[PDB]
Amino acid sequence: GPGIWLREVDRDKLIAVAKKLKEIIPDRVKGFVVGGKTDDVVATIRDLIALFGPDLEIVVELTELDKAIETMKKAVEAGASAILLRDGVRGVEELRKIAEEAKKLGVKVIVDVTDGPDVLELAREAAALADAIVIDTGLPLDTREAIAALADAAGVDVIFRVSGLDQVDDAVALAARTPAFKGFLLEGVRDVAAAEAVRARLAAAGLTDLDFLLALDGLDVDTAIAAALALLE
Repeated sequence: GPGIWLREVDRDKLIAVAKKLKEIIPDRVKGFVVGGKTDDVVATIRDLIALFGPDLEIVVELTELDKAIETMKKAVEAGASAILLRDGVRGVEELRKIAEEAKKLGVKVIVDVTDGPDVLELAREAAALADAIVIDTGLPLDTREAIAALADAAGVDVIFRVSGLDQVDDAVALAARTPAFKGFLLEGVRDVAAAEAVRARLAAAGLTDLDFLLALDGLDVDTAIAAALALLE
């Protein structure tokens, strides 16, 4: 079956969810995407590594390009294994240095590709630097096809960020055209009913077994667990 990644920026909420997942479905938990203050993220990373095994992957979100390397070094020292660079479309020339320092640490590089004047240049740079690219499905279709074709040719894993059910249909169709496609980042799930609709669409597309990420932004602890279990059944 598929494995679950969880994205949550609140430490108290993430740990409460993580403790429950460890008790119920520890072997299905693949990793966590964490963010926030360096002091909070580093404490979360240690807590998550204490809960789960040394095999737990932890992605630290970097939202400030000029502070990314310092936050990355401290997070990796806590046990993080990957970075997710957001806001790269503003200053594309800054990603090489960040990606170079990530590589020197043996850290995976994930680049979030969102809209902007330099979105194609960001996509090109991400293709030359990143292990994986997260493509916002809300992007215009021709732009998304461009980014996916660029990443595929570079051998970069492609992750589709989806929020609407129509975004799911878009990403599913494009996923079948993208060999580099690796999985979905599920945003907007607010109850088990929405989690069921996604699970059914993924089943109809034959994409169930791929690991996915569930963003917990729109969920409380009990609904996050119920939505996670609903997607994983």
